[PDB]
Amino acid sequence: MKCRVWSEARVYTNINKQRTEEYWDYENTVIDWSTNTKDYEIENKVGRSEVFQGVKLDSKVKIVIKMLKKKKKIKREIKILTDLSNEKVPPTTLPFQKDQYYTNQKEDVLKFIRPYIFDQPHNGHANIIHLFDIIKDPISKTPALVFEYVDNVDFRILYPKLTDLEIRFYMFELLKALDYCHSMGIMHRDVKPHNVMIDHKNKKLRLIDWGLAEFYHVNMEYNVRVASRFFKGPELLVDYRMYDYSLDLWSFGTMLASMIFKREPFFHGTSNTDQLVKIVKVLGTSDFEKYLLKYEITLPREFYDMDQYIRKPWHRFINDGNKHLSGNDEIIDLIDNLLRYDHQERLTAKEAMGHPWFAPIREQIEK
Ligand SMILES: Nc1nc2c(ncn2[C@@H]2O[C@H](COP(=O)(O)OP(=O)(O)NP(=O)(O)O)[C@@H](O)[C@H]2O)c(=O)[nH]1
Ligand SMILES: [Mg+2]
Repeated sequence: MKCRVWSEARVYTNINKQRTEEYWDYENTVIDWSTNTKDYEIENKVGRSEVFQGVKLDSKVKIVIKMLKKKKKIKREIKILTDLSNEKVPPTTLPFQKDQYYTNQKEDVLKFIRPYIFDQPHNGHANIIHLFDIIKDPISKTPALVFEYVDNVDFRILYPKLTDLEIRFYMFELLKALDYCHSMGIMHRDVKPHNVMIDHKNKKLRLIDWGLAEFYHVNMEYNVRVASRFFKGPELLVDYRMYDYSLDLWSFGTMLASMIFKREPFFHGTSNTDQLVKIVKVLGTSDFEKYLLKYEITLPREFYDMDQYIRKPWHRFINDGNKHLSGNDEIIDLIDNLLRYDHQERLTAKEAMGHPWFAPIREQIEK
């Protein structure tokens, strides 16, 4: 055990004690690869694995084919995708039970319970991309995953078009997706715009790319070489291995800050080490030191001691180009409560969905 001070998820702590090996033991599965002799026609490349849009030959429905180049990780991705899509009664559709939600009973962790929370059933399960098939090329034998197709527009093209209310709408959809996967005992670990497909005309959002996702097990020390540099939480950068779902809320917050302040990426590190320095230059060294002390973290071998930086208030990122998005107190408070060094302090997905910034979206739900 690397960690000196141990940490547990504030919410959804015991999902993978509630659920058994049949649910989370991906090592002990055997993949039934289906040779693609007649099922899927590959058309054009949509991104990059290498990812193609194709067609189901029977129904003529568009699908996505993700060509894989990592055997254990493939089994994990498949188990996660199937666990998420196959759950008959998603937990997030049932009536809210606060005592089954706030499951970590440290006194110091209960102070982070917010006075607001979204306490209603929701359809976040429907925002998880669906895996349709597991195939091999009939000639090359290369393995691939077949998915639901989304008519996406790249975030760099789409996001500048979105109004304040539209950003609120889609970020609420993303939180619903994260609340669902967390309720299922899964951390996405690579939340970023490239992994969020949006079909704007249909107001459709799907969280994709579950290849870094992992099952949350209490006091497990995880690999910190996950996420993507610009969205990596401080826990990854300082090698605090006993992290949880709250990693995804950091990534969410970074994505949100980028959208609201029109600064992409928001924390633009030139290296792994510099990524942390870029975060500290905003959140400040004082709270950084308090965080290292709380968990008794020693920085990884690449790091000199952190220099002293005074916190940069969020309002300093406001300009005439972004004030239509950043010029209210609610968004600043939301961002501030997501981008915290201490993962325990961050809003959970339900708490974030309850935040005042989402009031206009919540008011339109009931029909
Ligand atoms: N139009 C469209 N594009 C898609 C769809 N699914 C994936 N893509 C494109 O293909 C890219 C890569 O898919 P992804 O599953 O993230 O593959 P990955 O290799 O695991 N990427 P990462 O480096 O983030 O781990 C996406 O960023 C996206 O641009 C889709 O349903 N529709
Ligand atoms: Mg991706």
